Amino acid sequence: GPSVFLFPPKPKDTLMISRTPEVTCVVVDVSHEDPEVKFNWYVDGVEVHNAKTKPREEQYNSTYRVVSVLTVLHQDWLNGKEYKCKVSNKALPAPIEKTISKAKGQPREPQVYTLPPSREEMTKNQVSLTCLVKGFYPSDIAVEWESNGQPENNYKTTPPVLDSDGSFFLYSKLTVDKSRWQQGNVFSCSVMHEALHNHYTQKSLSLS
Amino acid sequence: GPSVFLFPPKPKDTLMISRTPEVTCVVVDVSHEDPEVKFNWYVDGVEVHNAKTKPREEQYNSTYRVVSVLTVLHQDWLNGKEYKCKVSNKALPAPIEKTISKAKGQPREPQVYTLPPSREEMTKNQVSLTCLVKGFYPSDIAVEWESNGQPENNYKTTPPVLDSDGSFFLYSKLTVDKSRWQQGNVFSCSVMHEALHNHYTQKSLSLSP
Ligand SMILES: *[C@@H]1O[C@H](CO[C@@H]2O[C@@H](C)[C@@H](O)[C@@H](O)[C@@H]2O)[C@@H](O[C@@H]2O[C@H](CO)[C@@H](O[C@@H]3O[C@H](CO[C@H]4O[C@H](CO)[C@@H](O)[C@H](O)[C@@H]4O[C@@H]4O[C@H](CO)[C@@H](O)[C@H](O)[C@H]4NC(C)=O)[C@@H](O)[C@H](O[C@H]4O[C@H](CO)[C@@H](O)[C@H](O)[C@@H]4O[C@@H]4O[C@H](CO)[C@@H](O)[C@H](O)[C@H]4NC(C)=O)[C@@H]3O)[C@H](O)[C@H]2NC(C)=O)[C@H](O)[C@H]1NC(C)=O
Ligand SMILES: *[C@@H]1O[C@H](CO[C@@H]2O[C@@H](C)[C@@H](O)[C@@H](O)[C@@H]2O)[C@@H](O[C@@H]2O[C@H](CO)[C@@H](O[C@@H]3O[C@H](CO[C@H]4O[C@H](CO)[C@@H](O)[C@H](O)[C@@H]4O[C@@H]4O[C@H](CO)[C@@H](O)[C@H](O)[C@H]4NC(C)=O)[C@@H](O)[C@H](O[C@H]4O[C@H](CO)[C@@H](O)[C@H](O)[C@@H]4O[C@@H]4O[C@H](CO)[C@@H](O)[C@H](O)[C@H]4NC(C)=O)[C@@H]3O)[C@H](O)[C@H]2NC(C)=O)[C@H](O)[C@H]1NC(C)=O
Repeated sequence: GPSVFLFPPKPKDTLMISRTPEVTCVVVDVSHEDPEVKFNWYVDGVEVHNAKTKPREEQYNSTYRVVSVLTVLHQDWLNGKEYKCKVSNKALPAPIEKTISKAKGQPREPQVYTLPPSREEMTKNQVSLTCLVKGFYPSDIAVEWESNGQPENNYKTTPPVLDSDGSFFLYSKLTVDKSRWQQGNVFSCSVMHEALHNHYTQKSLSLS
Repeated sequence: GPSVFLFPPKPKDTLMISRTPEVTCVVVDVSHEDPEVKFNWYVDGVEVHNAKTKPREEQYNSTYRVVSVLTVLHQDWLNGKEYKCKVSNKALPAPIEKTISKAKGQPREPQVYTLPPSREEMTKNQVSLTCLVKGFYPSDIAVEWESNGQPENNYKTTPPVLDSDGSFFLYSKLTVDKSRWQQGNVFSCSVMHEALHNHYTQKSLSLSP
């Protein structure tokens, strides 16, 4: 029989009013003989009807892939509402259901410190700009880097890591060439989390 | 039938001459019909005989679970020598064999920087010391913090995360009382990795005015 997976919205989507968060429901390993699937979508247990269903698309292993997309309201997602995808296929007796929701737990505000490169690193032609984000709950978060209004490029972020006090931290690392840093250019770490004011904060860092 | 699980040594003990790395081979799901099982260790395809096998200890489901440990040579594990465990029970036609080895790939030596806590943070009870370890391959590594000889309690470490050049990096965060930091206590981040000189390096951090 098939398998079904249910993806949450992109954190930034739910956290920013201008964007548009969606819950996604994809079923894989569907037949060729009876390959027609029926979605049923439920919010806090009451069925809903605005879901957009894509028509099935075959993959290389010749199994189809069918996804349904549900727009959610920001406040509903952040207020804990359960979304439940219920998928029916006639190569299944009992239809299978999955439910997702926002990470449960009491929200805690992240502290955001920017840390300049180690003096020892100034021997290389790349330096590391560090953004420490700690003390946040739940784990759903978004961290970006930018400079003079524009998305900075060479960066990479660690997964959230459970801290000793039950909360979460992460580090994000931006690699820039030494010259830019030494010039005096200003870089900024932008964080997006439900426990921040406006769901958004920014901390800047430049050579002094 | 029965089952077999093969545990690598733990990085730090392959990496320290003075410590003792061991490959362990545990068999579970014994039969009570035939509870006798015998090992044969092959280092890179050659039978080995300095293996130790602790006796047969029965667990609550009524199965037995027995394990052989094999002390390995550091240089052998680190030189990519295959380690094969061949376990036989008359509750299974063909005997069962499993093999593991350290992860393959060109080693790359990490760089180790220590980052003092933000000034923004100095308005707190606890501050954060940061250890950046980047450029290392493969990912098997150990990071530890210490102060005046003894280890440190309050620290966590990120999983290695793949960087854009194919190497790995991570961060270790140590949280200490602002008061200890401000007295001028010195804190060390020590790293163990096979591409380091002597498998070990250390960077220290302490207050600067
Ligand atoms: C035929 O091929 C198709 C097509 O797949 C494609 O083709 C093949 C040949 C290869 O090239 C594939 O690499 C390629 O994807 C096969 O379809 C695939 O089937 C497998 C397994 O059936 C699925 O694996 C699952 O992957 C997802 C995570 O995948 C996301 O991220 C991937 C990044 O690598 C990306 O490739 C995926 O598309 C998907 O991306 C998301 O996309 C959505 C919508 O497009 C988007 O909103 C998001 O932005 C994006 N998200 C991310 C993060 O990128 C995941 O669902 C699965 O993980 C579960 O299962 C694992 C088994 O335990 C486990 O590791 C996980 O923890 C998790 O386990 C479950 O977790 C929770 C609790 O934590 C719980 O609900 C469950 O109980 C628990 N356990 C189980 C058993 O479920 C899994 O890793 C592929 O995603 C899928 N392909 C696509 C495109 O989705 C098909 O299988 C082949 N047919 C056969 C074999 O017959
Ligand atoms: C009856 O009971 C006994 C035990 O008795 C007790 O009584 C009953 C009532 C219950 O309460 C029991 O829970 C209880 O323990 C059962 O014995 C158990 O059997 C199961 C399955 O047969 C084993 O599960 C496997 O676990 C290991 C990983 O285990 C390590 O980590 C655990 C941490 O939670 C820990 O419990 C283990 O002891 C072990 O710890 C290691 O210890 C060594 C030496 O002591 C030490 O060096 C290490 O430091 C330490 N390591 C760690 C990490 O802590 C693992 O082998 C299995 O995972 C495989 O399978 C999963 C499914 O895919 C997958 O998630 C994994 O990735 C992995 O998958 C395999 O991986 C590779 C490829 O990546 C490859 O080899 C395989 O192809 C691949 N796939 C498969 C399918 O294997 C699995 O999770 C228990 O370990 C074992 N108990 C003990 C104590 O070992 C017995 O099963 C019961 N009988 C029944 C149910 O009939």
